[PDB]
Amino acid sequence: ACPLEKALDVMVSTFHKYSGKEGDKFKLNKSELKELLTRELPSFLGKRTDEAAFQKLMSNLDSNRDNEVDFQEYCVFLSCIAMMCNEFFEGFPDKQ
Amino acid sequence: ACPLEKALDVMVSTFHKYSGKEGDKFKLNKSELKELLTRELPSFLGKRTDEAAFQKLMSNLDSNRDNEVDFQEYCVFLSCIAMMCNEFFEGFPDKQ
Ligand SMILES: [Ca+2]
Ligand SMILES: [Ca+2]
Ligand SMILES: [Ca+2]
Ligand SMILES: [Ca+2]
Repeated sequence: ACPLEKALDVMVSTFHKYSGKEGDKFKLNKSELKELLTRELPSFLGKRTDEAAFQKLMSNLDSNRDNEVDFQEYCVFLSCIAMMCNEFFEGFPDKQ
Repeated sequence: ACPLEKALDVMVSTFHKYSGKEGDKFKLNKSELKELLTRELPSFLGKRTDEAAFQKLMSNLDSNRDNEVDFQEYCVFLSCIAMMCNEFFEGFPDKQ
């Protein structure tokens, strides 16, 4: 098996699972971003599912300032999450 | 247990599976990158497993010019792969 190839497949399909619900089918608007985070990455925002948190996230992800998250911005986001997971790979911050 | 979260875990674990083999345990050298690409992402390089292909790949990934690929650089690489896969999601080039 090639788990990494299957992982990349899931990263692509999961974006479209939500991005195609409304409007531009290649970008996540606020509504679609909320659904994606809540259903697919619940560990990221955890308890922070209020509007202030979602607007902060949209602002952080939306690098080109078009009010939506496109595939490239979404991969930067996932890469950020992966970098944070990577810090705890040993079950403690091996760094110090 | 959410599939996207599992995908991120695979991204993380697969880097360490190879980066820890030689030298700096947190970066991929040429030999480690070859094994990773070959065993885990064989569809990427396809038939281009020659020395010239690997040198070009290493210089493309190693954006800080330290001769190895760190986890951040590896996430940029995986993101590039996903972006390329994503271009074909509709079954035709949906672009301009
Ligand atoms: Ca949309
Ligand atoms: Ca945007
Ligand atoms: Ca190494
Ligand atoms: Ca480097």
